Amino acid sequence: MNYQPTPEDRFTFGLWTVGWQGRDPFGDATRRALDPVESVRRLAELGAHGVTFHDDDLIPFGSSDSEREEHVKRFRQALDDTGMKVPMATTNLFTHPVFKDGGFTANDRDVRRYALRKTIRNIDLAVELGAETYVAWGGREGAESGGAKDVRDALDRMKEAFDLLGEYVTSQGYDIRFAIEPKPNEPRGDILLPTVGHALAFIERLERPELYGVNPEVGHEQMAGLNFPHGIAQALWAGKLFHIDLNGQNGIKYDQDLRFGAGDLRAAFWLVDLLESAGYSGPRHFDFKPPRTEDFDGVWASAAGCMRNYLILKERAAAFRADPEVQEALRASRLDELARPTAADGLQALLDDRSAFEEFDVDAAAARGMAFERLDQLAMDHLLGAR
Amino acid sequence: MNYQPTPEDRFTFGLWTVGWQGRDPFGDATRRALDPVESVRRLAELGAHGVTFHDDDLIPFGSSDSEREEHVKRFRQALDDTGMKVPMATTNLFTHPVFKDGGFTANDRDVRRYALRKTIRNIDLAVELGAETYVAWGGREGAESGGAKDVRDALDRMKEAFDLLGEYVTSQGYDIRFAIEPKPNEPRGDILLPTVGHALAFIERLERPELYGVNPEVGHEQMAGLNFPHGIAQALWAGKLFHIDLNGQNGIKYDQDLRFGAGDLRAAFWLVDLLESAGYSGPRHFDFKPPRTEDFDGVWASAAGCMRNYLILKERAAAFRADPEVQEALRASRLDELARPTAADGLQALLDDRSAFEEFDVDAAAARGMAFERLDQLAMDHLLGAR
Amino acid sequence: MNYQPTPEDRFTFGLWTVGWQGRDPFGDATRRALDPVESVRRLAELGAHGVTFHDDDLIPFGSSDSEREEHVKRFRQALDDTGMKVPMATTNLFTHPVFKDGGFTANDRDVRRYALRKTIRNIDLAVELGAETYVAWGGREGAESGGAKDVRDALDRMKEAFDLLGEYVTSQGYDIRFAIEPKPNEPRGDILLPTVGHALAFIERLERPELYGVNPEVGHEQMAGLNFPHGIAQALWAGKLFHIDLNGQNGIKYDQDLRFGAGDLRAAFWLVDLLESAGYSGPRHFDFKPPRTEDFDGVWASAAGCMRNYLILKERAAAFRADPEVQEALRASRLDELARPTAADGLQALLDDRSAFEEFDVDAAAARGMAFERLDQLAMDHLLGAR
Amino acid sequence: MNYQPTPEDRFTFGLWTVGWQGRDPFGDATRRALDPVESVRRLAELGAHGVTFHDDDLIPFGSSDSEREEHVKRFRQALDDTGMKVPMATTNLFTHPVFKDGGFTANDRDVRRYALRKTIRNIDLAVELGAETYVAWGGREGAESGGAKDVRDALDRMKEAFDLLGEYVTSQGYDIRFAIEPKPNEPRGDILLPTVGHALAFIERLERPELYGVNPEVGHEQMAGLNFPHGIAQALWAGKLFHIDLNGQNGIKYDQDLRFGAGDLRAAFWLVDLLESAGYSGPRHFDFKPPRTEDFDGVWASAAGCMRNYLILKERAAAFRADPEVQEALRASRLDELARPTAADGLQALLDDRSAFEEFDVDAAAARGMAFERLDQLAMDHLLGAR
Ligand SMILES: OC[C@H]1O[C@H](O)[C@H](O)[C@@H](O)[C@@H]1O
Ligand SMILES: OC[C@H]1O[C@H](O)[C@H](O)[C@@H](O)[C@@H]1O
Ligand SMILES: OC[C@H]1O[C@H](O)[C@H](O)[C@@H](O)[C@@H]1O
Ligand SMILES: OC[C@H]1O[C@H](O)[C@H](O)[C@@H](O)[C@@H]1O
Ligand SMILES: [Mg+2]
Ligand SMILES: [Mg+2]
Ligand SMILES: [Mg+2]
Ligand SMILES: [Mg+2]
Ligand SMILES: [Mn+2]
Ligand SMILES: [Mn+2]
Ligand SMILES: [Mn+2]
Ligand SMILES: [Mn+2]
Repeated sequence: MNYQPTPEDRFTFGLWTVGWQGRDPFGDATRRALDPVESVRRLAELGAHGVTFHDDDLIPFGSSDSEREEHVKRFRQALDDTGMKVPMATTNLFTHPVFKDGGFTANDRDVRRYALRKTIRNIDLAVELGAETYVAWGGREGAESGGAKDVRDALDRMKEAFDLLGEYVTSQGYDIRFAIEPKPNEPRGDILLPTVGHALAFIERLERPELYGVNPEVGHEQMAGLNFPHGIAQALWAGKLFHIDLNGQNGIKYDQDLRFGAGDLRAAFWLVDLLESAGYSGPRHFDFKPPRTEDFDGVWASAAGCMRNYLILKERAAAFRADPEVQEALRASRLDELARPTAADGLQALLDDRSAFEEFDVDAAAARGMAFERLDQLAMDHLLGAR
Repeated sequence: MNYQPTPEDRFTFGLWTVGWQGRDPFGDATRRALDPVESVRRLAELGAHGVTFHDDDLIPFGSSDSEREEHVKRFRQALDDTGMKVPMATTNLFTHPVFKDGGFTANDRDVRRYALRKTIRNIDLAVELGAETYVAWGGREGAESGGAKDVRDALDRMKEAFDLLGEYVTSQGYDIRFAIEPKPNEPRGDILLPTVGHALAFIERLERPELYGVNPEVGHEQMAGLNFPHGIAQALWAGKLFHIDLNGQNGIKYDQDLRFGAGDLRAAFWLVDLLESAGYSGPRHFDFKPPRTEDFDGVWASAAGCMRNYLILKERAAAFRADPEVQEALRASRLDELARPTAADGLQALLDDRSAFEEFDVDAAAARGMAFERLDQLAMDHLLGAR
Repeated sequence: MNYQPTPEDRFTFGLWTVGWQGRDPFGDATRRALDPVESVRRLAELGAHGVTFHDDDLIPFGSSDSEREEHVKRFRQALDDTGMKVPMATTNLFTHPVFKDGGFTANDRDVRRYALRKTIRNIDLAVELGAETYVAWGGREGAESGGAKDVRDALDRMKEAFDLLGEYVTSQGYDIRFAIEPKPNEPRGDILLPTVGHALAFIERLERPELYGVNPEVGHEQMAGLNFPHGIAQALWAGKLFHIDLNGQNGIKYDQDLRFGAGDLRAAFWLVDLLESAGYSGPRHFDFKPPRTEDFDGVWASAAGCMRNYLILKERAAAFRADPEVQEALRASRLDELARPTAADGLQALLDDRSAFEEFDVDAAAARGMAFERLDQLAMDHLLGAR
Repeated sequence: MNYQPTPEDRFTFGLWTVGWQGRDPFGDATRRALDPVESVRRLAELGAHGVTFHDDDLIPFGSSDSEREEHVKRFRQALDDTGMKVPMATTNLFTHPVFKDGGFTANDRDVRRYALRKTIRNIDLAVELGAETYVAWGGREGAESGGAKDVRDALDRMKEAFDLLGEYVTSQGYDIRFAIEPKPNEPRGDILLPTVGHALAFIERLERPELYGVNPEVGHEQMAGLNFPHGIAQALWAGKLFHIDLNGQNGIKYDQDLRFGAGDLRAAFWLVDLLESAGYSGPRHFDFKPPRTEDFDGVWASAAGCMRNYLILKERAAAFRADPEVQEALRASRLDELARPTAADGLQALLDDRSAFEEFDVDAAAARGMAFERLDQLAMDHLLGAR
């Protein structure tokens, strides 16, 4: 009890998350498939704001136009019945065997064209359902061997695909934006644009860079041992955090997709502190898998746990930042000096400033403790409710 | 014998590499310090093209102007005696205790100003010695705890420092360029700009982005489990491979700095294949540590091994690419199709192309094997000399 | 050409390896299922010595006695037709949803009993087919959360299961032995007995420890960042290398199961050097997955590559050890002294030996270089055929 | 405030922890050396129970007998002044250059003998100071290359060294026991006995195995991506947890030695839950490094944080286990069934039990959810104080 989510909290879930049947590389499904209608209803009951989908989550692959219409009709009626939104959608360019060597960067040109047409079709549908963000996860773009993919060529093809997608949404007058979801590996041995940084750098070479941002996932950066709050900070600094995927992950191993808050709890705390202090206004989207040990009821407890954990961490981070003792510790550690310009007086003033070099007392500066440990223990006490 | 390096091969070494005394976090030095003069002479004898330096490698910290002049004079005479060049230099912003919380992103503003003045001083010296590249390795820019560094503020300070450095070299009319050397961690718990991608993305927000590239290191990207040849390919694609650091590393652990070729041998092969096929013309710089088990003679055998291993891999990669059977396998795997534009016919033609979607035979495409394993075994046979 | 395997080389393959249809967590199958008969025939044609199986690879789960008999009959006729052997078999205690919380350590007692009965049934079949080793891979024994499994209780249950299995084979007079296959994670978040060491230690608490050894897999120890040749050496030292699984893996990430020789090539070289120099006489078993990009022909090229790579590395390691220059380098590095007893003169002689402490010249010893780098470059030259 | 440690809590610290001057591989010291006397006094003031030492922490290397006596005399007076104990001691076989290739497993035989004599000398001193445990950390036992160390030979030498040490303490009638501290890597590329499992397995081949246990360190098992509470559980199961090193670590990277509670907070919670529920009665020893950003006051805040975090986690784990709602959830997840014997009725009864196989309803069992997520969210709510 307490920490009750409401749609105002902007919590969203992929249809593929609570709908995961439990198939893993070594195991058959442990749960029956879910009707997306029932997922929308169960999530709304938990306080979710909305759901997201792959084209093939909502409309089974190979569906006829008649079936397509009826699937969308039922989905639309579930959103109307609940008030749930659809802020984001994405294309499945990874499940069908045809994408075994990739979608946009498949060596076979005809597969690349098919991947683009499959995406364009779903962009139209996502706009009709109100999505503001279209996510691209190039899970099959990569290689297990060095000769199989010329990466420069593949980046050329990747740029062509995203440029074409940008040309398309511009030509329809759509307001939707694109977000690249990086992942370093799995299912490919190495995946192109493996981290937030690589995706941010890639975007700066696109024809219309303002149309594209990142959709970073907690577990994906942690799969490379990276600091996810640091990556988010650089995404925010670049103005490119269009969307975020929240979940949990225990270090460098297979993609776990634990519920948010599990995995690296302290990193979750610093992430929530950053998102709230930066004023991130996008969806708080959970891309997690209820473990296959769970039954139907365990699925919903897992989804509820994601939201609850976000709300607990939100309260603790806010109490941390509002605490006068923390505010004094932050001054003691010179976080206020970190926010001041190094040299607003300009280069020439810096060059003539004898206190910056010729008369800098390097030993007195070096002897100044940063007091980071007392600050960090204050953060821990706040996280744990032990103040 | 065979595989004999010559200065034409552009092999360079940091003074700090063969000069490493063997101090590690758990151990005292195992070798005496080297005079940079003797290192220049011993490396030239091995076939090196040149050496690189930290300011504090060449001139001991705190040196007087008179001592500074004599240190440079002796170094200059060693280069003249040997023909060795100095293509690159860098600032030590990590050893002195004053940098314990960083150089350019230290929370203390006066340390940030000192770090800039220390760098500017060394840029002048590096230009005098002929360096074309100035490397920045922010090894102390980062944190061990989440409250200690606001990363957005720190990126603001990092951008200010690099912009100021760019303003300086512009104001002197220097031709030297900057290269960011990323590293994900160590000595800080997490280091800012942790990978090639993060550095590439950062550079695109600098005031004069054309002045800045990356100096990626084999072991640093492998410390995050990333594919180093992939990262190099994205750097080349962006036109930003200004410099490279070659060494070896066994996966995700402390920074090993093994001689090049040790560590991930196959990744070294694919790296050399990429550098040569892309026509990389910069220095082949080794940033390695002769293990502290080695004596003075073991240092030079280790340095010789770096160059020899590059030359062996260069021969094998070239034989791989020139092999008609490999060239046929590459066509079989459709690497030629990967290099063709996905949709040179334009968006509207793609949208009307029924063979791209409505009449695409997705099952026939999916059943087409990529033949990647036969290609990879050809690469292995070439690497091993087992054709 | 060259490096042609023959059954004398003892190369074996799981039915599940070349038979893998390509289903991964993000993808549908890319190849049709194989009849085990055709796999036996295709592998024999490649020079394999034999095949191994899970109960459910050879007899589909839930088969009737009549179907069971006919499946075995056809399999037996394929072995007779080819000369192939079945040196090892194992139980599938991981695919069926009933094992979602484990087999022998499932929290539900009735599942643990079922797992034992399922294994006992297959031990009888494996003995009939001539298997000398029965492998246990507890892929589902573990947890994603800390409260879900009391590990001490689970080790009690694991010991009970293995003791019962040992009591069973003793009671039938079977000569078959058990081998634990460790894996640190995946499909569980953490797996019990995660490494060779943990399995070796566990075995020493079993009732009849001599009946049990390890079946270490290259990729599984590398998934924990461990040195696989080191782990094999400790298994050999303990006398417990009953079986081995050969494949490739690129560091710490999901279980890749690349063909042997791919992944960490140098670790493969040192492994083959150790297995041959120790005189390992068991099967050279490949537990690999032909990547799902491959078609049927790519499967067999991948299997052929496993064997070829073993044979190349075998030749190079042997040339390394037989080289008089290497033999001299090994003396220079004091590998001969490593093999001599530290104190065959006994404790009291060591205590009175003033040359061991009071008069030990610690600086002269410390100044002695180990010459490890020249030795390692000799190993690299031999591996690469660059002598 | 609250969570105040007392010596009854058995909190101990190495002299090398709070005494760490801040030298890392890239940096000079940031703090002056501490007199062990002042460390004993400052730790006692914080509520510590005792301190531990390397021979060379307490007596500078190469000290004369007169200096040795005076160093011990002053240390003894600090313990008498404070009431602090010395429960454990260890030998520095890693700092001096003579150990660059190892101590007990150095290739040079004379170094191995010296290492044994250096240890034996310190065992006498540790017994005089009251130590119950003597720790061996073979940080230099290992290799950076495959030819440099024959691991079977090295394990022979390691067994000889530990057997000799066991013969020595037996011959003096000492009650002290040995504890192996595993570490997977750093400072060597790979370290022998890399994990708790490998050390446990090694001990079972020693002549007097009952004399030897493990001293596992949180960060060392996490450096291999392993679950530390799982490793502790297997150590407890084997009856070998003689000592423990508590600290924090962020995943797979260099050895961080963060204060306990930092790093993987949830793993710390499950560790404390296990230690308390198993009734571990040994020292709660912190092997951590106050980050080199800290001054003298930051050192003591860091040490205080270790103890405080243990006490908070102890309270929360106890509240978790005592909660009737948690106790009901544990029954719902069948943790009570995990603790029951699988087959106390014996093998033959299991073989005839048709409910264990022929009539086992495998689908009804598989459909039973484990309810692990609701249990884990209860654990999270308890950890966070959000019940
Ligand atoms: O395409 C978007 C989604 O695709 C798959 O579900 C991936 O597992 C997930 O990481 C991503 O958010
Ligand atoms: O500053 C440049 C150099 O600094 C240090 O030597 C780092 O260890 C190295 O990675 C880098 O190349
Ligand atoms: O049960 C034995 C086998 O089971 C599965 O195939 C595992 O993937 C493999 O690692 C193991 O060898
Ligand atoms: O020798 C025992 C101690 O040695 C060193 O201090 C190691 O860093 C530490 O892990 C260990 O506890
Ligand atoms: Mg995602
Ligand atoms: Mg470098
Ligand atoms: Mg296996
Ligand atoms: Mg320790
Ligand atoms: Mn994921
Ligand atoms: Mn490095
Ligand atoms: Mn595997
Ligand atoms: Mn440590």
